[PDB]
Amino acid sequence: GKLPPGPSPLPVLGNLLQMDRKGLLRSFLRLREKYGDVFTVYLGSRPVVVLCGTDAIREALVDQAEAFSGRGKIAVVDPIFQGYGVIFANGERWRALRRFSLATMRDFGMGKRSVEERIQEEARCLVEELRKSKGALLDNTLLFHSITSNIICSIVFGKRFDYKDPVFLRLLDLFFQSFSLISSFSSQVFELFSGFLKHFPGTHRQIYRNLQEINTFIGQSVEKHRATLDPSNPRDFIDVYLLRMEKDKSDPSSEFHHQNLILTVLSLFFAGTETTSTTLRYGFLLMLKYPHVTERVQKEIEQVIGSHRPPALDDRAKMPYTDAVIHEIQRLGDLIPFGVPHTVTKDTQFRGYVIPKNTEVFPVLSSALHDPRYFETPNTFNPGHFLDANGALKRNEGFMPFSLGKRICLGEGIARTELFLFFTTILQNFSIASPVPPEDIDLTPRESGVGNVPPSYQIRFLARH
Ligand code: HEM
Repeated sequence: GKLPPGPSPLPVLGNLLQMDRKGLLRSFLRLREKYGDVFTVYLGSRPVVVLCGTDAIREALVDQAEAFSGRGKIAVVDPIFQGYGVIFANGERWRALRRFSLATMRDFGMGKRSVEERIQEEARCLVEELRKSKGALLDNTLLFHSITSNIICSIVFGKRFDYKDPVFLRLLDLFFQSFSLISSFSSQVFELFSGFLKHFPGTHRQIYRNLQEINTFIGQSVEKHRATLDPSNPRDFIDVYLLRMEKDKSDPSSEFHHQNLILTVLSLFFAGTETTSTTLRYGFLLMLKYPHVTERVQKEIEQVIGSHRPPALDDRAKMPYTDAVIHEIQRLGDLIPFGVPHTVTKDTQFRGYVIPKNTEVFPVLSSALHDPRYFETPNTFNPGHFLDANGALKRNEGFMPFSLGKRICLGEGIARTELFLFFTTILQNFSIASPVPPEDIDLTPRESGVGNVPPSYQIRFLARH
């Protein structure tokens, strides 16, 4: 068969030279109009299939769920192919270890009420920090990365850190050092400091010192966990990992398992922090721009929850307006616009084309979240996109911010619970304000017109009743 159509490739560098300063997404818009909703682009010598709009993406990821279930391969864009290989973590074992972690993640005890509990507790701690600010203008970027990372910490180590715990501050600094703590100005900051960062003396020394401290912490925590381990009551991720190790007959002193544990915990930290944090940050920017929406949410909190008690996950079912607002925030927020790449597990036939085994495939989630076939005003913030005439929450096929099919976001439940409880506990306790009138606030994704980054903004949290 033939691959889906697309712009003609240059031998060996494919379509890398033919991209626009306009931006990747707008360019994907152009190719789709020119070639349709399934097209092929060449990253160097390697073809990549691009899936646009709700229907094509669901046809692949749901209708042919297994065929499209392959995990992405980022080796693809890796320049060093004058050797090929990949230096893929010390042999067959590390393949073993990564699936050990995946299993542990997939086999790690939901304890939904215990996760809910952890998030309520974090939400309380956040409210006390916000009250202290006494309505001062602030940048909420660091706080929102703090609360989301602290949930991961509580699920991994069994308890949250204090916000100014030295080890917690090193974790947050590592986020900064790895770019998982960026703002609107960050890129001009990096640019200003480029000679420092890239020429001399770089940041590897500072990153090293952070990782050593984090590594020490984790090792000590592992020991303290092992010393009190109870198979009938796994407390957290470390316990579940230890339990699987015990079962595997694994050396308690393995360096491989120790390394593997830390890399898995870093993965969890990174996955669990940035997208959720940025969603909250964007949500409050939208709440500033639409004060009547925010008022309606506060009205619903009052009706269903009241003051007097903290929001609980069970309240969401009774708060369709608030739930719609959060859906809409995620929709317009569009945190992972190109999706996470998949590969097909075998030769795949798709709308009459053939996609060779192990070809990279991007389900462009932005093109579903903005699909006019499913949302009447894709580029306008409107909670009504998720509400019917009776005011009840409406299911929308186009709503796939966590992807779909076999490998939907493993954190989708924790993420949605954080969004619901953080948004409602904050708004129950505070009103918000900024120095910019709503009609003047600009929500366009800053950073070169593309890519990401919500505009950085100032906000006041004004304590209620
Ligand atoms: C608003 C927040 C979040 C968004 C929009 C987001 C979205 C995504 C998306 C689009 C994927 C790719 C699924 C695919 O391969 O098709 C995914 C992967 C995943 N997410 Fe999230 N996510 C968020 C929150 C979280 C959180 C809180 C965690 C918690 C640790 C997390 C963990 C992961 C995991 C482990 C994967 C890999 C799943 C698989 O390959 O097996 N995510 N997520």
